[PDB]
Amino acid sequence: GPVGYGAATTGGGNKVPVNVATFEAMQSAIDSYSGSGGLVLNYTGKFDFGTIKDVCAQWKLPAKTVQIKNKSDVTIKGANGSAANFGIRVVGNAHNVIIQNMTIGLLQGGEDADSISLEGNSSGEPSKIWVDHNTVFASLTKCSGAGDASFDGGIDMKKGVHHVTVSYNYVYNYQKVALNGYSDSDTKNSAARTTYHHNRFENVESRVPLQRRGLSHIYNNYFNNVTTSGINVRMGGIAKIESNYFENIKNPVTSRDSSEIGYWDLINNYVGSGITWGTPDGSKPYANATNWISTKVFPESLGYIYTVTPAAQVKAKVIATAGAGKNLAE
Repeated sequence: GPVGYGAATTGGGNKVPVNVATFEAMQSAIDSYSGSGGLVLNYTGKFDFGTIKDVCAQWKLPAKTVQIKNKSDVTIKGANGSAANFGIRVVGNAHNVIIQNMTIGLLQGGEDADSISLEGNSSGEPSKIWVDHNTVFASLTKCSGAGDASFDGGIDMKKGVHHVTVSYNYVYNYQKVALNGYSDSDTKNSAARTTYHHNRFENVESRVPLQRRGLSHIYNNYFNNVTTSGINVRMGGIAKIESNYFENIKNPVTSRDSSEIGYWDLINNYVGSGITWGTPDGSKPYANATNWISTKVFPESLGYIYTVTPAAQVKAKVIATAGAGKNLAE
């Protein structure tokens, strides 16, 4: 099962899976569901990404997104070899959700092209969410006319989604990997408690993650070819950054672009070759972990048991286990 802040997550448990071949069938099954007690959706669709001939056609088309809204006790799992050209939102008073083994790529909608998005609102905030062994990709291409938004977020949460494990995911060819707190005014995000572990982040730009407020544990992740910034801790947030493998990454551990800085507790990180650093434009305060020195001690017990892969073994371990179609290997 899940390790970390989302450890209690069971999703739809042992309920007999409902096979769903399209995002419409998936949505219909969610809509018919009573909202609690358990629902397991086995997604069997096999989207052919070769059908997308132009990676800049996507942003101007409307988003295709499945919604779990105010419903609990749900597993969404991709069958092996399954592929989705739609995204998933979990919104409001929605709890105990597993999203697993999904391959999600090249989504329509641009700024609206959410891959996996977890969202608090006036009705409540999601909790006990396990985002595990998914493969999420797009393009680094900046399309003509698109603004900064040819695609959008990879694995995102905001407005005080709490108690979440984001584990063994593979996110590549992706500009904005992981949002955690949508703006400096997202005060509900002080509640966020997120464990990011054993994720593969390769050929990506930034937000790996972007953390605003709350507490995080970012351990045993492999970072390679991250071109703008990596872990960006902001607005008083504190990240415990433990036994990750970093290589070919600019600004691996930083705080920038918020009105107030965030902090890190660094230990046992493998720092490989190709680390670069840069200074942000603007007058907002910033910090670069140039010497890998902690700026705050993690202020409380993590309240869970976890086992650490030796940092030097992380690259190989994560390459071996991260993403969809891996039999959920750990």
